[PDB]
Amino acid sequence: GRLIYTAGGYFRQSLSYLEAYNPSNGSWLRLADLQVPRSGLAGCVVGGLLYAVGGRNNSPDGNTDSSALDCYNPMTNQWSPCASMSVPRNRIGVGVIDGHIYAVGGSHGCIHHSSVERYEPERDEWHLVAPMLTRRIGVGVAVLNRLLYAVGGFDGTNRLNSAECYYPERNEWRMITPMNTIRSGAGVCVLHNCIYAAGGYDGQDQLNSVERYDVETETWTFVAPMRHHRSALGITVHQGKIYVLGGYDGHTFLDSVECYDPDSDTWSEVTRMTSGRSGVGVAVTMEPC
Ligand SMILES: CN(Cc1cc([C@H](CC(=O)O)c2ccc3c(c2)nnn3C)ccc1Cl)S(C)(=O)=O
Ligand SMILES: [Cl-]
Repeated sequence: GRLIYTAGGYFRQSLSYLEAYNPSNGSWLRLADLQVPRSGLAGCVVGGLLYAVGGRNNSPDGNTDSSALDCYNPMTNQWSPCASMSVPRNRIGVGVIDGHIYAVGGSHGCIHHSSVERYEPERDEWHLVAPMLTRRIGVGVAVLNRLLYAVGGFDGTNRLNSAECYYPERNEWRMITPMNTIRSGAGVCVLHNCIYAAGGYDGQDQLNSVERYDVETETWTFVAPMRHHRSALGITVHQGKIYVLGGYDGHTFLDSVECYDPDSDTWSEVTRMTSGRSGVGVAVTMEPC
């Protein structure tokens, strides 16, 4: 559509913010709060509805992992509950294929999920599909050529450089070439024929490095690093440019929004979020009201 939507996130506690950024004019709008605060969620769009998926409410009244799927209609500026997932999934990744949402990995307490389930908007129903070969939380997910990729994350013991691909018509996961960098809570998206993995956490440092996987060559190649180190960033694509939003640099919960131009191989500062935050869900759709 036209706007980059950021939903939820974390600063001191989980957040309920929904705000939309307009690349055309640099403006931010605050829209209807989520019904429940959540960090570690993912955002996606299907048929002009924005979806907030999974996460956890980290609050002083207690911490609760979320199995929620909530539906935002930009036409009405209202959130409605949609069907809940089979399980809570904090630090989730999601991908859309053929109008269906795949919820991938994430955690529930000390449970690190390998499980994957698929939502059908037409039926408001989730169904489990084949689990990943690896347990992954903080998992990056992208879709390219109607195949679903799960990239990096944390399996309960180790942060991962591994990645795998789901073939829907085979209901089967297979490993792909591992990344050159261990990344948990990277931003993962697709641009042209490539899966990008930006930033993340390796268990010691937050990362500025960025690498991309070419499905034709099966190789990962580093591109220019981001201006900021960041883990638990939000990421999206708007008109052939990658945007990264917020995250944590080991010192600050960033308000920084950076954009990548693949033609010049450069990252630039674009705007600041209205306040610093990590673990947001991000997606692109039409302007509201
Ligand atoms: C920080 N957020 C939660 C979160 C954590 C991690 C990972 C998990 C892991 O590798 O164990 C993580 C853990 C600790 C980190 C880290 C990343 N970066 N710095 N530090 C100290 C990945 C994604 C998300 Cl969304 S949130 C609460 O904002 O949603
Ligand atoms: Cl968390």
